[PDB]
Amino acid sequence: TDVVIVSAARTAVGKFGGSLAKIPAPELGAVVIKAALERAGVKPEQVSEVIMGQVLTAGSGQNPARQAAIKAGLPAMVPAMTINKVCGSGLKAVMLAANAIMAGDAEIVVAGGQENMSAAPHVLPGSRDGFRMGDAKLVDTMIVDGLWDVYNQYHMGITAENVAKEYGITREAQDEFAVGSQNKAEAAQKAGKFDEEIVPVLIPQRKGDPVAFKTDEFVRQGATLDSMSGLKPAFDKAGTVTAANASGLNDGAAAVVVMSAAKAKELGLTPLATIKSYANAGVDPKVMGMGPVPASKRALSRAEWTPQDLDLMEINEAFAAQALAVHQQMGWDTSKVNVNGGAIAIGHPIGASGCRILVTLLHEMKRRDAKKGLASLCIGGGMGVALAVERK
Amino acid sequence: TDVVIVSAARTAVGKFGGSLAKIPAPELGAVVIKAALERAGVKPEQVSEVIMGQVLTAGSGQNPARQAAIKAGLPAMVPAMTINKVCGSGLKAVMLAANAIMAGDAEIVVAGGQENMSAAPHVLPGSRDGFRMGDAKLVDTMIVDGLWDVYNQYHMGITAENVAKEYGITREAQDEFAVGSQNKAEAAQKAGKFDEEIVPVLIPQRKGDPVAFKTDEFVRQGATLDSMSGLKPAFDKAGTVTAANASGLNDGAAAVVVMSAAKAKELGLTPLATIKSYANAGVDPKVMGMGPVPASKRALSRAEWTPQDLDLMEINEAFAAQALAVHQQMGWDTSKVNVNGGAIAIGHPIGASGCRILVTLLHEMKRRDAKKGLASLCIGGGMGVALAVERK
Amino acid sequence: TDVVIVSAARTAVGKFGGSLAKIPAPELGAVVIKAALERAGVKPEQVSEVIMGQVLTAGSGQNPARQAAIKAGLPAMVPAMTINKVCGSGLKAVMLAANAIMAGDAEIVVAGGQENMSAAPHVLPGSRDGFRMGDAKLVDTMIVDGLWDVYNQYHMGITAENVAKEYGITREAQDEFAVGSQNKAEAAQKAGKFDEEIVPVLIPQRKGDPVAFKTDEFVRQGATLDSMSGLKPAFDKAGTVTAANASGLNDGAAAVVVMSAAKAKELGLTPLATIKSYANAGVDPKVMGMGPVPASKRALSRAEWTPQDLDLMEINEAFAAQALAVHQQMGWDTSKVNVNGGAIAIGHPIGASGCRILVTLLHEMKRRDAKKGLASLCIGGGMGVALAVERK
Amino acid sequence: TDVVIVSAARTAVGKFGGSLAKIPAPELGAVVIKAALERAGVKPEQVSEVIMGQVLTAGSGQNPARQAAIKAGLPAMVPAMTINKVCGSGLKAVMLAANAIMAGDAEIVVAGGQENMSAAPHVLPGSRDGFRMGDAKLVDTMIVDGLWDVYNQYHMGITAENVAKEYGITREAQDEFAVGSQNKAEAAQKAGKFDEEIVPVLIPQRKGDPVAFKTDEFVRQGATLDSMSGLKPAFDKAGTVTAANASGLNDGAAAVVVMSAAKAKELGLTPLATIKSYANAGVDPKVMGMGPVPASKRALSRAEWTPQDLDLMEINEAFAAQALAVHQQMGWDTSKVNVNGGAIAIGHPIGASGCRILVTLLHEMKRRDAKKGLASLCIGGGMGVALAVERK
Repeated sequence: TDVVIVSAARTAVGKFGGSLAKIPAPELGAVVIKAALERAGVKPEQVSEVIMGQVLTAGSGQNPARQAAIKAGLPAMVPAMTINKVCGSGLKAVMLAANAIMAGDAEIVVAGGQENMSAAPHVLPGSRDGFRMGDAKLVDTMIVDGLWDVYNQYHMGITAENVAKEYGITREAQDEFAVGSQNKAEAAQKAGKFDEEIVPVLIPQRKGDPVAFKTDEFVRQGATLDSMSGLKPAFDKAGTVTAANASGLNDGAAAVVVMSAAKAKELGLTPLATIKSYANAGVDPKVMGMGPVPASKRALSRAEWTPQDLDLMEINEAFAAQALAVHQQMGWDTSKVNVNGGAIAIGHPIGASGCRILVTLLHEMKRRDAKKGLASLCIGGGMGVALAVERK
Repeated sequence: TDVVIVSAARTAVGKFGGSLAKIPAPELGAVVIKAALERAGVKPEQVSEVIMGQVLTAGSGQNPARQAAIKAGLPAMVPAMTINKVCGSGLKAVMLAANAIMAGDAEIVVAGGQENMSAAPHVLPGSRDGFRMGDAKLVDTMIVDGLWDVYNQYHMGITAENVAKEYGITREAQDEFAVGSQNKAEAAQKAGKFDEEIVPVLIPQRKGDPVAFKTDEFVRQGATLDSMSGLKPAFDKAGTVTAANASGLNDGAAAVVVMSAAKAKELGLTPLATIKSYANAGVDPKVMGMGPVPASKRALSRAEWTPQDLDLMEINEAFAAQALAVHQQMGWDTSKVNVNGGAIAIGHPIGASGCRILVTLLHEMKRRDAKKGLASLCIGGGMGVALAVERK
Repeated sequence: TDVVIVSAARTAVGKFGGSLAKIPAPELGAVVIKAALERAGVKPEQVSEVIMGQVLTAGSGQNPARQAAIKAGLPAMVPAMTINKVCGSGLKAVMLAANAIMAGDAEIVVAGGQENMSAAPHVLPGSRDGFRMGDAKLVDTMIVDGLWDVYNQYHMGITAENVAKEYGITREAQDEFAVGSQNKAEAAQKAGKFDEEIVPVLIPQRKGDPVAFKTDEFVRQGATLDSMSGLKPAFDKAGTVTAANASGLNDGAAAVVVMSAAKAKELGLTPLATIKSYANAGVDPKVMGMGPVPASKRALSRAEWTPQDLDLMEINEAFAAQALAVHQQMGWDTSKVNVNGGAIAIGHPIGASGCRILVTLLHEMKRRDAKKGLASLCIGGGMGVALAVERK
Repeated sequence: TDVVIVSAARTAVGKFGGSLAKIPAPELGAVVIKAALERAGVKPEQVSEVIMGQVLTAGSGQNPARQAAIKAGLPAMVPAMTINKVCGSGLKAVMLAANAIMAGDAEIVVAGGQENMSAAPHVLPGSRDGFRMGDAKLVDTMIVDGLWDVYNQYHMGITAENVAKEYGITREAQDEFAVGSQNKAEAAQKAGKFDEEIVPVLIPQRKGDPVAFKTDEFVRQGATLDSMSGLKPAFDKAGTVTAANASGLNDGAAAVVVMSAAKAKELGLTPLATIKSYANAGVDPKVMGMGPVPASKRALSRAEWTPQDLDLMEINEAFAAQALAVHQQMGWDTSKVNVNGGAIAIGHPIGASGCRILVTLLHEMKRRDAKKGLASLCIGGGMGVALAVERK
């Protein structure tokens, strides 16, 4: 069974504390689910299943993905499920949709991710037992559930330093990479390249009608090497990783509609692309930033493609240090990677990024008529995911 | 190709604040992952993927499934994913495993769930922005994320009252049903029926050795109707649901090892059962308790079986009110259902239950040489999942 | 013994979350203690005791008055004590200083108060027992310790509505009074009338050297009746008290140096004034705002003065509703009251306000050579304090 | 004019988390304020003022002394003020009362202290501004506000180790002192020596009438040297201070009624004693335990008494280490000091201890017909207070 992607939509990515800060992750998920379905020409009642990635769910309520589906106007008859494979979540959702379609378990699946990093709360562990004596800890759920390695008990930013050391990725190289990402996202924005893929979110106002938010507000305009080389290291005073060469903390959602090629044909729909292959992989948690290498190799092996066969790629930029090490290990043409900027510039709403880069990939493939594409992400805890698509 | 279950294991279920209260959920998952693989005779490095359900993840750290996999002895190369379909999680994990094998995405998958309801913490919504003037609320994550309907803003116990009203399930029938569950679990404990299934959890002590926890401590021996019929309703003063005719808040884990029948043959393993079919379904959130009906009907339809074909069933008993309405609607022989007792007696660790009842089902099927089996549960937010198994 | 006041100093009053918000209260106290002594020409070593009012002390550390004394450069041999009589605290400090000198217990006392309302934290009641299930409350210490009536369980602003209703103080009359207060404080600032009394506080900046904070930043310039009539009622939706006709929440400190007439004469110091009399009183908590009526009458009876003998008064403006009711009951000449503006315009750092208005009264008495003055304040929980001063 | 003490009452001292744990400090204060008035034969209406010490007031509500007075049945016309001189507070309250009376500001004053250490909550500093990113600390108010030196940032415990070093107070001398305090308290308990002074507190019961709490429950009966001499140092691993040779964390309240001798004669009342003198003193915070030395010397000089004139003394036992250093420097007869034991055994409710030891002193003086007595305590932050009393 061939699986196709018939539509793709994303929100603009919000700055930390920015335009999307007050909009719960399921509400952002609902925007994209509703829009993806309208773009596909698929009625909500024809949907078999919704699968949404969301990593930060403390106090979010029962099954965020169901909440998104119901807010999108899908009937109660359509079941949904929430998944968490850290940054891989939103791409893993598409893989699960594909597995389900191939197995005959589902016909039409909406798959993506949703995240509001702004709104994540603090948690009080042991609050049931009480605190008999001395000071106690209110823990940042964004950090502990999203950005902290369990096995080594340090920040993701330290894994990035481990990678920069292991693979010889200098500060200067990372900064040059980050300026490239800002510069590409700025040119893409100015050329109108995100216009089609972005679906507006209506932001309620104190007085008057709500206002659409529809622009990637985290992108820096006129970014230069100098504005970066002055910064100090964020995670280790002898380190290379700064706020400027790492992605941000952000808010957003993305979704695609997936179905069998036969279902699309039955419905008269023209696919955007066919799912060619996908894979996951695991690596040591200390170097999680390298997960895309074994995952992309496996996805490419399953597709029967070489890295040279690829026309375009979206490799998520959690840290310039790992993105460079990935490109070094893969050996592919870096001029075809993240051609409209990456997460350093656009932002990184963790559970949504996997699907956000796929949505960006698909829209650029059509614009330049590229045929073979790949999306891949690293994953905290030492994993990678990758997914290959082909256009006729 | 078809998908087989080669082994199955569960912890005993703990009471709220009871023997497992200090063992974090991924540690409980590690116990059953490790035991399932040992029982199957499968080496850690041969596993393709781990899928664990866990609903309450506030401050649990990055990707609880991965945490469980690593704690179990699985090498870094084995990727893992956490899912949340509320009570359906544990069984949906097995279904996702099956889709993956049938799609050729994975060969050997460990699937199940884990939950520690005792250790679920409070969180502080809005802590990020601050509380400029006025009091602030700590919210209980166990209630909000585990037991509270989003759409209707009430407890799961009110959905159970809605179902009792709609289907005419009386207080006396609920109590009689609850007593039956207790008395069956009692008989099973006395007869050693859980001895094979259960994997001990070693509980550290102030001093001395660790103590092995290996009995379902929630079970009430000597239960009688007179012990139940005087209780006051728990959720609505004019209602029918009590703490004696509903399950509890509980801790535990369960897992199975799933692979293709071809892979099992290559490895010389004899499966416990073949996965015959499975299905999800959505219903109104108000009557979420009824999810097993259209899920089990769809699973049966896919198996080409009638309800009368079944030899044994496990249907989760979140509330006697819903379990009884399910049996009323399915028409099946209730002397074949939950023969060793159900959740009312054993307990209900929410993310684990789905796989726990599967473990119990498989082990009893072997003892009775039952050929056709079905497990199903209801899901907060208005869903069901059902999975059918067949033994030669 | 005659007790004389030899010097007097205060900070500018900061806005809520404003220029002082990050300067803890004992550091604000240390500024005014140090400066009062310098203005008096009294060395730190000669001080017998420091008495500082501070109301909100949650997590402030041991004995905030001692912390002020030490940060001001006083030697460890100078003992100190903190007190709390809500808004009366900073004036009550002076009264206790006077009692001590009269009794022979002390020779030189620095008295006043200090308060940082911006920095008051939230508290977690019952944090040692834990919260077995459901929501728990983080309580605002500023509201509960500073602004909430214990006996009636409602805000101080409700006591102000009670007073407005009992004495027939209209919204329009409160708004006219508020305009008066803003306009007098504005005139006084433009005329340099606070120049002598205010001591600078140095505020650290992200760039460059500290900048002196030295102006009453809460004062609304150009206020008219129209700027008041647009606010809505702040505490009772059907009431008359708004943010604009009530004092604000503020930060600041004030202190005076007190000693016997003989001691001043021996030291060659010319006093600012002699303490004539003082008094406290108690009223029903429901109408605490009327506290200054029985306190002022008692202080006047002990002075052998009538209200018409006064040349100048400072009657703290907690709420226009109560300040008007007090003027109505005393029948004194309102043109002689708060001639440089009141707390509605300048702000109300609760534990410092009593000494703040005293410092303001003294400097204005000196400027126009008024001979008889009175300071009085109402106190949460149903009290008043008053203190009379006489200049040669 | 001279000032007399006409009555004295205390609660029994509660152990941490024991009998008084649920009774808020002002309810404890109310018990002793009411009883001290009934003992004195003074009508509540005739009281000029209430002064209560209370150190831990986070979330206690507006002006805990006023709350005590109101719960004691005193009318709204009687004003009240709360003070904080750490452990000095309850005796300093009596000193302020004496100052008031001598200055003619008051006629009749109820003075003492109240503390519930058990119920002291955790605070969340910075809660108003929020926690943009990162973990936040819940601070224990009992430690920070009660037990931690501000200047040196360490426990009162370390100040005791400083004292032991400076004055050569060994671990063996500390433990002997502690066993002596325990044994004397036990003897006094058995002999009925606290029966008159103690007022019962009614503890509400889950069913039935309340149960009186009337005994000093922290006192260890059958205490022996072997029970202390194997304990590990509590604060410094090369130190001498243990949990057995320091006081505990305790709950209770104490109050006396103070008036002029003239007022007492007019009312026909026989005083317990005359206040002979009092004094405060400041020392370096590092050795705050030595406070009673300069304070008791100054009080004795003001009385024109020598240490050898004293018939009985109560010197608060915060730590054996400082109590022994005080005895060494004063030169007095230790057989006349804490004759019924001290705080090591009875306990140390910080804000109430100062008046607690005074109440104890006065009752024992009457039984022995002692003529000259002194009460003194050390104060965190480097202070001492002392008060001398004489009987005809």
